[PDB]
Amino acid sequence: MLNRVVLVGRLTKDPEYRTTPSGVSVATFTLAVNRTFTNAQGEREADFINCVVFRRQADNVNNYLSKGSLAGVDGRLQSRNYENQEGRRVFVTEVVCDSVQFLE
Amino acid sequence: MLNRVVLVGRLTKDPEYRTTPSGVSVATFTLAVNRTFTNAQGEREADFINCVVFRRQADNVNNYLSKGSLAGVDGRLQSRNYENQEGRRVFVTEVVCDSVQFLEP
Repeated sequence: MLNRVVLVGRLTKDPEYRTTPSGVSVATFTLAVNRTFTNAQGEREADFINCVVFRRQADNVNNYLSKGSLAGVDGRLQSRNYENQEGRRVFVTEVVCDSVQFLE
Repeated sequence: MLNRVVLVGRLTKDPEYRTTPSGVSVATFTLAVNRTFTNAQGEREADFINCVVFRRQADNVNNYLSKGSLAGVDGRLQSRNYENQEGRRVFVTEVVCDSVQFLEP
């Protein structure tokens, strides 16, 4: 079914490498996406969105992007959950990127 | 900055509609959005996305959608933090819907 997210934001930190539970390698980063609008009174505010990149694109991400870099992503929203090390069930929704555009 | 989400799925439950203490219609629901292709064994998978809608759109969602209804949403991906009753920080990601399209007649 139709599932599309497109964002432009700035990386909060340098990108990382991780593996998924089944051992598949990804790149990860979090985009700070400033709001186009403003909170009642003109105050600047962002959403912080976790992005995941599969296949060789992950290497492009980890080399071209760093903390503060502007990036665009086009992908699908995916949900999952897990139990953290304190035994707490954590729910996430992340953007699984079909492409990443390097804007600087 | 650019932040756009568009989904089509089916509600998992009836929507939760309420009017907040300061008079605002708000409705919540979770959209089950089937994935494109299937796992190793040909089994169907879905993503379960938490959606929120306000004001007139919320009123309409409450009037027309129920458990299992097919709907489309156009909105923005929003993050927030809260502290739960145990003092634990919970990170929340939800879609704030600008418009909801009712796909079943």
